[PDB]
Amino acid sequence: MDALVDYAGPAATGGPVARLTLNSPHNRNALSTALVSQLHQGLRDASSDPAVRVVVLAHTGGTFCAGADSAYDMAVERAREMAALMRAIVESRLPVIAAIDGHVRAGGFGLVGACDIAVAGPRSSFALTEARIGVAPAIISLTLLPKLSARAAARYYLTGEKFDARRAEEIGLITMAAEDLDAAIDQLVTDVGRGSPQGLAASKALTTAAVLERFDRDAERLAEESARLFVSDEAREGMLAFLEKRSPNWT
Amino acid sequence: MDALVDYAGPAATGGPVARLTLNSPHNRNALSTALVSQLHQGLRDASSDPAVRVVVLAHTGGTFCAGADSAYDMAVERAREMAALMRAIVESRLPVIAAIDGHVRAGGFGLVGACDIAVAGPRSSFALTEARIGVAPAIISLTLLPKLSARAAARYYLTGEKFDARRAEEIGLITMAAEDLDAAIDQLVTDVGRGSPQGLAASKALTTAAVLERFDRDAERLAEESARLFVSDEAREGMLAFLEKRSPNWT
Amino acid sequence: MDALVDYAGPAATGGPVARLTLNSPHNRNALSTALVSQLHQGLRDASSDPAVRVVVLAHTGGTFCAGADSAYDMAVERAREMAALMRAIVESRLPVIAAIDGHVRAGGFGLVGACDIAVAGPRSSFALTEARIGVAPAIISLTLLPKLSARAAARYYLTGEKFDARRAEEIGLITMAAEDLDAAIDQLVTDVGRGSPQGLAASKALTTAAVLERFDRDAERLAEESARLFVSDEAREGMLAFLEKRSPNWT
Repeated sequence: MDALVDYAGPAATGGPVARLTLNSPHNRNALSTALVSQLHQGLRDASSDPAVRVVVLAHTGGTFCAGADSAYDMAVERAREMAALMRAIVESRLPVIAAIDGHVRAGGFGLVGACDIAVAGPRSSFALTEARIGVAPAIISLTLLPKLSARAAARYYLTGEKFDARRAEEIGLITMAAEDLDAAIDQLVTDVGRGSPQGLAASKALTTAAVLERFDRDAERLAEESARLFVSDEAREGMLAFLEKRSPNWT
Repeated sequence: MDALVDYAGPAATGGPVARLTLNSPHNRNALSTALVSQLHQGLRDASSDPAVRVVVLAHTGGTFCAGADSAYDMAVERAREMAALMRAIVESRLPVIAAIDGHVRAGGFGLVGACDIAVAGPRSSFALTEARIGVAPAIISLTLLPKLSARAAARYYLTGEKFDARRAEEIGLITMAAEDLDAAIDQLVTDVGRGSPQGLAASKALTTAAVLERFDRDAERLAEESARLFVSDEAREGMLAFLEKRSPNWT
Repeated sequence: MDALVDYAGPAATGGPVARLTLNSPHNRNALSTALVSQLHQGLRDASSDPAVRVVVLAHTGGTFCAGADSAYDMAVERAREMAALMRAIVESRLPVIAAIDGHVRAGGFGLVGACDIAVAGPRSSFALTEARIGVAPAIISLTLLPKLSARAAARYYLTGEKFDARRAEEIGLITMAAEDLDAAIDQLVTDVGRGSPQGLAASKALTTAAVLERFDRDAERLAEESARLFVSDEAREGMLAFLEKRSPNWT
């Protein structure tokens, strides 16, 4: 297996499928510049092969993805880079299926939201704790707000509560909870692979049109907001309190 | 009972209700030119009678509706005709309730989506197999995408899986699953009939405004897409493989 | 406790929370001019105090709120006043949580819809009987249509059926049903209060942007519709039939 993203095509998978595996154990599969570039190239390699009709986005280790790896300039570019990665997944001719069995935090939510189908197993957990450190889930709203129920987005954005796979299915964050992740993915890949390349591309595009319109309207405004919050006084205190394990001064 | 659509008014139903029954057994209640014209006239006859406050859309046989009955010109007009029928149901002063106890495929989904309320019994089944024959659910998206959960539309458009009445209720395709269809319809008709003609028309229009805006933006573009897919190379192979019972060449 | 709205701040609540209690027992907590003015002032007093990070909207008695307390001019202004109260809740820097254990009717639905989070206990009931008296749920659509499932809005607007807390959670009208209301509110207030003032305000605004756009487009048109229906012939007969306990003449 390669690092930081491994590619396995039809000759290794035994089907009309490419598997892209996140494999960066040193930082719990964080969204570094190198990992992001390697995901763009992997998606391109899959689309270029006429034998591929579907992609699986998988991971090694106990965490699926825990988020990001003057200060204003670096923060605004990090946000734009997250939007461009999500947009590449949404624009693809190929259906993309997430295979989750581990923790999901921060920017990781944006990957889960961008996939067409998502399945999670019994080790999985989810929490939106942005407000507790002085910020907000701005950029990831591009794929979360079209898919979560209204009442669930408002609850979990404001409470920061941790929840499981069953709750994630109920609210629209994932497609299905499964005790046997491998068996569920194998069945979904079999059924999607029955579709023609033209039929799958056109059927996907019907479901993504409204999502791409939201990116056109809101991506730049949300990137600027993300950066303003990152360099603020309350964000500095929030992160400092976390690293020292004390409570923040507003409490 | 008349063919291809039967009309029963208040003097036969014993209430402030008209029943329109699909009755074309030779082709499993397919959407022929004649059946479509007779549904338009039935909806007009119901609205014209001041004693009618609600319509039930019912069927004979084991199938509710299984879809459609140079080649480009015929295909584009078939798609526009489907949009106009759905739009007539959505624009009516009258609440329209579907009574389903049988199979639903292709264009049949568009009728179910257009109704204000829908109930399905224990013989019912649903499957979106468009991609498996080289096409997409384009025109029917006008009423499916405003009502299905986001995760469910993406799953079932891409997998082609068959599902039951209970699953259809969970995802927003129908209002309720019922073991006794006749008892559930009788109760719903009693409760809707308590409303005044003006109150029911204004209450319905609040819920249909966003749907009619989508028709204004997207109906023509979707009709042109439907026709392009119908006359394509992959669509020809898809239908030929089905009729011979062999697998299509992309597998 | 004060009438018609009581205010309790951090020194009385023992936390970073203000409680606003509806306390107008003579008319079952109806939306009078005085009660509405006192709610605006209470929301302002909470936002002005830097120690407050969340608001609870509570009630005395067995009813949460049962709705409204020449004729055209009075009706159009009543509708605009309802929209402005809902908009004040939606625009606030503070998360607002409803605590319901009683009946909800008419304009009361608009308060429940405007809150960010809503919890209801075992005495609660809900019914949209507008069509039965010749009118429609026009103004309250501003907060109900963004949060209810499509199939549920269409069903309950047209049937007038009564339903409970469990059903209200299923359809998106509330966040959660609870047997012990006080215990559930205490836990939610604890978790929200962990967030910073800036983080909570920015996280809320992401979820309210689409709602405020709907107010901009539709509030005035909906206020004019409300007033036209109020002074109509069918509305006069509907209310007269109710007060005499007879059936209306359209049945």
